[PDB]
Amino acid sequence: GPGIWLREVDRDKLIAVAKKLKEIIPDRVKGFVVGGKTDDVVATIRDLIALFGPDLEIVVELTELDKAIETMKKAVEAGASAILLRDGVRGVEELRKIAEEAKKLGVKVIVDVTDGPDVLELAREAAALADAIVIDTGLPLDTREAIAALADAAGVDVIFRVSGLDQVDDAVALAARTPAFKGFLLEGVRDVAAAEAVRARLAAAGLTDLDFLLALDGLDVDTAIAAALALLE
Repeated sequence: GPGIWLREVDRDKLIAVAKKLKEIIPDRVKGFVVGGKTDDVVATIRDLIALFGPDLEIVVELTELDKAIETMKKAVEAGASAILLRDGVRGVEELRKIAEEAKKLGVKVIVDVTDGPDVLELAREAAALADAIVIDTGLPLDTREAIAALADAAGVDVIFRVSGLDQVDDAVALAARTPAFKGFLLEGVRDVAAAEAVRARLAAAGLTDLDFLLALDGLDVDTAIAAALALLE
């Protein structure tokens, strides 16, 4: 079956969810995407590594390009294994240095590709630097096809960020055209009913077994667990 990644920026909420997942479905938990203050993220990373095994992957979100390397070094020292660079479309020339320092640490590089004047240049740079690219499905279709074709040719894993059910249909169709496609980042799930609709669409597309990420932004602890279990059944 598929494995679950969880994205949550609140430490108290993430740990409460993580403790429950460890008790119920520890072997299905693949990793966590964490963010926030360096002091909070580093404490979360240690807590998550204490809960789960040394095999737990932890992605630290970097939202400030000029502070990314310092936050990355401290997070990796806590046990993080990957970075997710957001806001790269503003200053594309800054990603090489960040990606170079990530590589020197043996850290995976994930680049979030969102809209902007330099979105194609960001996509090109991400293709030359990143292990994986997260493509916002809300992007215009021709732009998304461009980014996916660029990443595929570079051998970069492609992750589709989806929020609407129509975004799911878009990403599913494009996923079948993208060999580099690796999985979905599920945003907007607010109850088990929405989690069921996604699970059914993924089943109809034959994409169930791929690991996915569930963003917990729109969920409380009990609904996050119920939505996670609903997607994983």
